[PDB]
Amino acid sequence: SFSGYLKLTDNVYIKNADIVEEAKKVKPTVVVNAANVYLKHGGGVAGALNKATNNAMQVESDDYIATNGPLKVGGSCVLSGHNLAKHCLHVVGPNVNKGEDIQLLKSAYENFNQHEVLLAPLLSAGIFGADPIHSLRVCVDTVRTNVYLAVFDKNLYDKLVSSFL
Ligand SMILES: CNCc1cnn(-c2ccccc2)c1
Repeated sequence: SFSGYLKLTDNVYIKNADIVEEAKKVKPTVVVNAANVYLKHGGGVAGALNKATNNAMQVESDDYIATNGPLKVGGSCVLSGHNLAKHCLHVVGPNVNKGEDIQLLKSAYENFNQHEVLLAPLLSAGIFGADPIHSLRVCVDTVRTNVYLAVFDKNLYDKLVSSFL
């Protein structure tokens, strides 16, 4: 199972790790992708996860969008985890850089409650432009299922742990 995580709460764990490497090692039931509404996995966590699947994640995602249309900001869909996990839960956090409502971050994290255990990044962090300290706070106050957070950046990981209330 998951190893080397620091326990933050009864159900939230955190590790300084590359979520792609973490997923390839653990092969969790669910890996969360930091998706956009179009499932266009160009960069950040999404680009990295998609590149690890040899673009199979993007091919599957394009078929999903062709059939269903875009997701909502704050919404999600379950697709294959390919070589990374049994499933990938594509979750759309608000992208502050595109002027999206930060209040939708709680709705985005609520998607995690449909899965007993997940490997995930901090939603809306990184290239999505939100404050990762705020994202972790919303995560701990919203997710009730077991969430293993992978934080790529060591300096950000240290700041998140050291400032965690
Ligand atoms: C083998 N490394 C793949 C890779 C590239 N980028 N990231 C990454 C970036 C931001 C957030 C999480 C992960 C992982």
